Amino acid sequence: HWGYGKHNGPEHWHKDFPIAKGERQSPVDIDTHTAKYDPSLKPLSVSYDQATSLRILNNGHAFNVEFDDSQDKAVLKGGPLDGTYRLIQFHFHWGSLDGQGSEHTVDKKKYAAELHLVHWNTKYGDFGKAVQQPDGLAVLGIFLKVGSAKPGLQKVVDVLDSIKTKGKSADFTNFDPRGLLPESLDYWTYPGSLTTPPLLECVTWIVLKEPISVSSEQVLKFRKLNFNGEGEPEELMVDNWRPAQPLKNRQIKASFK
Ligand SMILES: O=C(O)Sc1ccc(O)cc1O
Ligand SMILES: Oc1ccc(S)c(O)c1
Ligand SMILES: [Zn+2]
Repeated sequence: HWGYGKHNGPEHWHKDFPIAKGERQSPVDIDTHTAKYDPSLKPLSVSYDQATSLRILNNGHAFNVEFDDSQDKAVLKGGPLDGTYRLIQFHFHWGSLDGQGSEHTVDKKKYAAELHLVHWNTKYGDFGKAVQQPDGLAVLGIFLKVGSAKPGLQKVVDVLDSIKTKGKSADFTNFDPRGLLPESLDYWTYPGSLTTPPLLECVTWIVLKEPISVSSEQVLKFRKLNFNGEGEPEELMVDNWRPAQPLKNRQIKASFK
């Protein structure tokens, strides 16, 4: 099946997922000089005070932190969105080296990693229905650069030891995702897709302008995870990012001038 190596990586995905060559694929490079400032855009509203985290999982292509999404506890509203989007999970993409790892780029600049906070439009009742709709998902993308440590990230990095291989999970309660946000919520937004198979074109991307800083030791622990299951040859979980895709007939909009 699919992954990120030479024989099953992104340049091969289109044979099983033909939408990979679709018209609204992600990620993309954000050219900051051709993005359109849009005064019509509202500030984002992040209400994460009642988030209920459940579990952290190694799924063979990243680690996911999963939330209880049976009620409007942790929601995203405003910005370019219509309606209420519930948080269901977050994950990261990262590199083998600090000079690469993000999926979106900014004027061709790569960051060391990218955080994806995945939300689905409550109007469609569950996540499974939402991914079949052009306005079904809203994904907050946040860049990570290497510098000072991020206190709110350390609880995540401390548990990675326990989910090193594919299929492992651990209880992960009382984690507050507010500690992963930058100070400013200025953003770029464009319509796009999941960046992993099945690559569905159901995502409103909201990419924050301001990165968060993490220390080298924090992202080093990310790179110790494994793509393989226990009892298999070890393949380190690194470079789980898809390269930038042709923007084609879209305009990236900015919430700031
Ligand atoms: O995060 C996931 O992807 S796992 C999950 C599945 C369904 C659900 O309603 C809530 C979840 O957190
Ligand atoms: O549900 C999702 C899985 C992976 C990725 S990159 C998403 O953006 C959503
Ligand atoms: Zn992602």
